[PDB]
Amino acid sequence: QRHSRLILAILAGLGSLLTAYLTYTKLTEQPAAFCTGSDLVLSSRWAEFLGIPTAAVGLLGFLGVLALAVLPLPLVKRWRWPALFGLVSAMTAFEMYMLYLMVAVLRQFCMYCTTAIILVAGLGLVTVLGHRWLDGGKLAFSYILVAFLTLVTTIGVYANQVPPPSPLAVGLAAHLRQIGGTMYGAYWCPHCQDQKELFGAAFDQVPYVECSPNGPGTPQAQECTEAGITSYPTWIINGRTYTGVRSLEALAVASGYPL
Ligand SMILES: [Hg+2]
Ligand SMILES: [Hg+2]
Repeated sequence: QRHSRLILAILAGLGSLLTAYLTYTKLTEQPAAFCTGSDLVLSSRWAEFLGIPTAAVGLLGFLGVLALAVLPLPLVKRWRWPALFGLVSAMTAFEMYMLYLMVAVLRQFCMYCTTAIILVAGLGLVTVLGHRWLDGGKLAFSYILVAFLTLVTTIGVYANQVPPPSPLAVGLAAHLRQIGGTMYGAYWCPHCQDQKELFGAAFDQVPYVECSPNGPGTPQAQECTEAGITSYPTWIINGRTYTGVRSLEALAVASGYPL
């Protein structure tokens, strides 16, 4: 109701728990190549960061705030209320990029993902509202520092996630072009993107049939059903149908390209 850091502690609970959940989800997942048709944006790319699940990155942060909201008072007097600023600010930086992706690049809504953000959104709004240097503008800057320092790392670490496209990719793309080799799949599907990852620069050459232009759970485009496509990144290469992400390695086998 008024001036209370316990309100942080609570929101850190919910943050922690939800975050712990999706961690246990991605960790227990039974992996797949096709994605015929819990959530898709949730097990997109990005959801895995630096080794650990992004949920886990979320975890470290969320219980990291919980502890500081609760651990005080000797051992760390001066340091806890700003350390509690630096972590929440850094979470806000990360929230914004996730939110960005969600809205802008993935274009799909994820209700676990929105929750997490709303939670952090709140984690700031409360953390903002302490006595806070008789309201200094040192925040304004301090925030802009930490926010921006994070968005160079986060955006950095995500762009360094995708590996430099294989040497094979260039030829295998322009070959599949020749021998009619076609990839049927949905733009939304994490794996139709997974396959598109492996080719990279080269993918612009690869014969691609988009199957579901208008989102998930809406009629699959006509070209696809006529070729009997039932899952999402299937390959029709010379009468033979490969149902699932294949390596550049294995597509070169299936397509006659000498590896
Ligand atoms: Hg060829
Ligand atoms: Hg695709």
